[PDB]
Amino acid sequence: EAPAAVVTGAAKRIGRAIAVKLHQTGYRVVIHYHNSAEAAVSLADELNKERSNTAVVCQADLTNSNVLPASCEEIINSCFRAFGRCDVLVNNASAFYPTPLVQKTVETQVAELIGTNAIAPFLLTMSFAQRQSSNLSIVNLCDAMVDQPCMAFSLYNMGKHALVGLTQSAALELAPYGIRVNGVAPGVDKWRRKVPLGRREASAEQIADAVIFLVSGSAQYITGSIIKVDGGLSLVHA
Amino acid sequence: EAPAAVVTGAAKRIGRAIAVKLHQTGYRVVIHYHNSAEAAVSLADELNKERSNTAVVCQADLTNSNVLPASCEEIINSCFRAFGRCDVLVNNASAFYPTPLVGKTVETQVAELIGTNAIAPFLLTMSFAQRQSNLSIVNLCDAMVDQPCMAFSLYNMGKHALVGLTQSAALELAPYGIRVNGVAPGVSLLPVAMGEEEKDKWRRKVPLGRREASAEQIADAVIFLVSGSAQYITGSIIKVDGGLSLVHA
Amino acid sequence: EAPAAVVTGAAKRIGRAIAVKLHQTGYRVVIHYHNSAEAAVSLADELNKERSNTAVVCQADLTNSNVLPASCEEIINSCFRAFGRCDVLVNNASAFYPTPLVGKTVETQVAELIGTNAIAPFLLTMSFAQRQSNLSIVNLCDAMVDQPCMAFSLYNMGKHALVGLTQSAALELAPYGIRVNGVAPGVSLLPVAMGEEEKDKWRRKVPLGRREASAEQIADAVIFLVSGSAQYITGSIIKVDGGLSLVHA
Amino acid sequence: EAPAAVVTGAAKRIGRAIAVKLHQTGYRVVIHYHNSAEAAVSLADELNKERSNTAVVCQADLTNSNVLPASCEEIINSCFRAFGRCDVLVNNASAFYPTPLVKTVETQVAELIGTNAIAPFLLTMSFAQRQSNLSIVNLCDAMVDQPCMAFSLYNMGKHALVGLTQSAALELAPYGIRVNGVAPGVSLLPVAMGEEEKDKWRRKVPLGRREASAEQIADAVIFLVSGSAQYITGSIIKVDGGLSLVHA
Ligand SMILES: NC(=O)c1ccc[n+]([C@@H]2O[C@H](COP(=O)([O-])OP(=O)(O)OC[C@H]3O[C@@H](n4cnc5c(N)ncnc54)[C@H](OP(=O)(O)O)[C@@H]3O)[C@@H](O)[C@H]2O)c1
Ligand SMILES: NC(=O)c1ccc[n+]([C@@H]2O[C@H](COP(=O)([O-])OP(=O)(O)OC[C@H]3O[C@@H](n4cnc5c(N)ncnc54)[C@H](OP(=O)(O)O)[C@@H]3O)[C@@H](O)[C@H]2O)c1
Ligand SMILES: NC(=O)c1ccc[n+]([C@@H]2O[C@H](COP(=O)([O-])OP(=O)(O)OC[C@H]3O[C@@H](n4cnc5c(N)ncnc54)[C@H](OP(=O)(O)O)[C@@H]3O)[C@@H](O)[C@H]2O)c1
Ligand SMILES: O=c1c(O)c(-c2ccccc2O)oc2cc(O)cc(O)c12
Ligand SMILES: O=c1c(O)c(-c2ccccc2O)oc2cc(O)cc(O)c12
Ligand SMILES: O=c1c(O)c(-c2ccccc2O)oc2cc(O)cc(O)c12
Repeated sequence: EAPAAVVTGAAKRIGRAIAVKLHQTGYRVVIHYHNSAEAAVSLADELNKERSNTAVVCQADLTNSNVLPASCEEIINSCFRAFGRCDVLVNNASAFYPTPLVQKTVETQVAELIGTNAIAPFLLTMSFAQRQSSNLSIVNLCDAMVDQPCMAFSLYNMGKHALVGLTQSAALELAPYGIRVNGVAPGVDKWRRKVPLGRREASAEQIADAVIFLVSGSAQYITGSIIKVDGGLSLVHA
Repeated sequence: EAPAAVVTGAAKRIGRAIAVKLHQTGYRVVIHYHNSAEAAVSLADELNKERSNTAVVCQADLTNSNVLPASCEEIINSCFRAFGRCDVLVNNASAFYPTPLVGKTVETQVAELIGTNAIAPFLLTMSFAQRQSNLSIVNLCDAMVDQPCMAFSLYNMGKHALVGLTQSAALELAPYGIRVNGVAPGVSLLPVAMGEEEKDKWRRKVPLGRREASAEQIADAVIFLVSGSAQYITGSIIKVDGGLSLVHA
Repeated sequence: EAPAAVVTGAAKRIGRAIAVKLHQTGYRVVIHYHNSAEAAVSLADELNKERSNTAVVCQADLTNSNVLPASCEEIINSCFRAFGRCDVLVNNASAFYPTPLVGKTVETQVAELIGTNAIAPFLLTMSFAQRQSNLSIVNLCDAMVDQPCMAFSLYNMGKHALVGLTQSAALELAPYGIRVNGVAPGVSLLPVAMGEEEKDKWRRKVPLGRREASAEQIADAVIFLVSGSAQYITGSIIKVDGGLSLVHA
Repeated sequence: EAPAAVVTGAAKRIGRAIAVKLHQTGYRVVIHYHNSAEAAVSLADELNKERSNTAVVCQADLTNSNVLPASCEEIINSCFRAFGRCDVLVNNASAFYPTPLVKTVETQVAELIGTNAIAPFLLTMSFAQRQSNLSIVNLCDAMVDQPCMAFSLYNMGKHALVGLTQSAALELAPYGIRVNGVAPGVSLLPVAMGEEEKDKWRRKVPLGRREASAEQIADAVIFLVSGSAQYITGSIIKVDGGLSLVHA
């Protein structure tokens, strides 16, 4: 049978491009969404028109709460139910906004910027591992600018740092199960002009290309690695 | 007057050593504690006998919850209430225990490991900054964050997040003259419940002396970062690890 | 026409697997070698049997000296002479041996370890850029550069310098459309001289499979970085280490 | 009785401030210089006025060559001949200039890689072979991962010095020799540089919109060689005002 992948936040932008490329490579896909139901179904419709019953949607709020563990279990379960297997988890969903240190409640901001960006990936990783010839792997969507962060983005940056720690800890702990764990770290008119490879427009498809590599048989010895896909931006001094 | 410092988890071990060395340097100190009330009061008693009215205690749970922002605000408020100023914040308190991927509910583990290690330092940083000389924050990091112990993912995530806070807060608070740095132990004071044979296994890994860091050695790096000799240093994390992090598998 | 690639130290082991995979992908190849003439010519013959006029050899010593720039210029020139273009440079050649701090002279060890691992890649990069589609350079780095082998200081210095070159050249060559990236093996093909018991010692450290990387697995990451699927990737170093660099002492 | 230190490139700027602070802390000092003889001698004379027979100068070119190992051995030897001991080595001397990809190139290699990396390696070898609170401090660069355009050889040399710091920390730890680094961002700016250009760099620094003084860099060196750092080895302390944290 065809392998199957879960992509979180898959309705639009980067998650959509990732789901499309996995599907094109022969994966069946779970398109996770929170609010973007119309877009998720529209994508599933397009993929199913290409190959019948190869795409399903799954609703879950990835905010941290007492029910986040159940929601993450359901995302993984939905893959097994539709397809009988779950070979690939892509932790792509993320919240992004500033949280200034000097002036949503702050604990709501914690729930979104830490919950969605780090805790949901952790819980999804647990559920994925617990439910397990094969080529099993997880890819976490990191941030190339994690060590040169945007001003007043402390909670966002903390969450993306935690995600690096998860990538490394899970790579170590899941290696005995043959589960590889890796990351892809994107960068980004003012910003475009900073990018060394700025002649090329940045695209969601370029991010997806790195995800496709990492889940492929061409990356079977790669675990705990984070691939920057940033056009050189992180190399540029102030 | 004398400057004042908040040290979290200061009743015992590394936090106590930091509080003691800050006090010896001339600081008035808030000794934060959670469960170790007898030890915290005993320490404050010793310090106050040395110089009267220079130490207070402050109890707070630093587990994440909807009241954590108020608890962190209160810790900073206690320093201003006792001493009329708050010059230094040391984020030392930490929960440390395994959370295998394959007692406590997972959401409790998240609240404790991510709350103590990262969210509380964030909220304390917010409160410290908002309440405002040589002002600085020192975060107790971990030199082994990139070579983590097996089955400690939540602990490791929290310490990674603490590196992110150190860097983000250094950037953002620099215009206010608040420096933000870290001290990253490798192996220092081993868990009390750890057997000696297991302690020795870890000691033997350390290139510089085949021994763990003393609490004083960790405190020495904190003292440097808060001192005038570190006035241009912000966003730096000083490993105090005897070379441990350089040793391959 | 078909694009062309220079692979240094391509007669044997990882460089050979890289040359083969680039050839299989459609590249014409310059097989650079130093001492392994029989192996280099044998490889070129095998590749030419597959597609005529798609492989040549080029001999050069990559030890540092006042003639190293001419040797590196010649390697790039050989690709233009054979194929009329040079699209890819893979800096794979390496000297590897201990140089303790406490029968070669020290300046020979410097010339060999720093020359082959760092200076030659720099000069080859200069020549490649000056002679100039999907142009790129791939440097063979080392996943263990921050947890080095005992008594390998010069080797480790050379590999650190190669990280610096990768980043500096990525920055400087980006406006010419030349990407510069690295592939960092952990334990891959072990030294020929090594005993089986010692080889197994190292194999057992690797989390993913308890085995070293095959040459083919290292080559796979090089193939990705030179491909159209990596056109926004520059200044990146991909570890291909089975998790080895994540394992504490 | 009093410990002794070698400081390379100690005649001016950062190395001068390091030599002064070490001397103030109680060290006897070898002031290494290459071209700056008058400044080296003036510093030695000032230090000897403070305490007799506590400073000497030592001339050497630290460019890579067949004679570099002997030169580096002689620098370390000069400390033992003057003071009977050598407790601290500070690798401060540096060549710094652009080397665009697109002086001969091999001269540039010899200068940039020799001063910044090979000379520190050879001095480390000689220091260790000759051997309490022993340590080495290497002057690194906080911007090694966000380098200036067209500075590849300089950047390669400073990356190699990070590798040396870590490899030597590991290998010399059994001998009780600690090996650490101090990594400035922008400190003392080139003397010729216009104030208007200096200001473009100063404005980038989060902490105070100014460059580090030489004394602030020296303060981190003094901490690292002190009894307060006796468990610290293989560590590189940035002294950069937050500069390395600032995105493009
Ligand atoms: N020890 C090492 O080898 C080592 C290695 C790497 C990093 N570090 C870091 O260095 C710092 C000091 O280490 P340590 O071994 O001295 O720390 P520790 O003894 O493990 O913990 C210090 C204090 O943290 C407080 N704490 C724990 N959970 C809390 C909660 N939910 N709310 C409020 N306070 C809480 C406790 O206070 P009460 O006792 O009052 O309840 C405890 O005494 C920590 O940040 C640690 O992560 C230590
Ligand atoms: N193997 C591993 O486990 C491992 C681990 C980390 C990094 N790496 C890196 O990956 C790359 C390939 O590894 P490998 O084990 O296949 O390499 P290797 O066999 O050690 O060396 C590859 C080739 O480099 C050439 N070479 C050595 N000294 C030279 C000189 N002075 N001038 C010109 N060429 C010279 C040799 O060519 P001739 O035979 O023609 O003389 C040799 O065949 C290297 O850069 C290595 O540092 C490998
Ligand atoms: N200044 C900064 O902003 C900055 C930033 C990042 C890193 N750093 C690092 O911090 C350290 C001190 O910086 P600095 O600006 O004070 O250094 P500097 O003035 O550029 O150089 C220090 C000394 O190095 C010596 N030197 C240069 N080439 C030499 C050679 N071939 N042989 C022997 N000695 C040689 C020179 O000695 P003579 O004058 O006697 O010839 C010079 O006075 C350096 O390692 C530098 O790379 C500085
Ligand atoms: O990080 C710790 C740690 O690695 C270790 C550690 C424990 C056993 C063996 C090696 C260790 O580094 O102990 C800790 C104890 C604490 O109270 C708090 C901590 O953060 C640590
Ligand atoms: O870096 C290498 C290495 O660590 C090792 C290595 C050797 C023994 C045990 C573990 C290792 O990673 O082998 C190499 C062999 C080479 O020909 C070239 C190299 O760069 C290495
Ligand atoms: O690294 C340096 C540097 O970045 C700079 C620098 C120069 C201009 C603008 C910004 C800088 O960081 O100056 C140096 C001067 C030296 O004498 C030696 C150095 O290593 C530097």
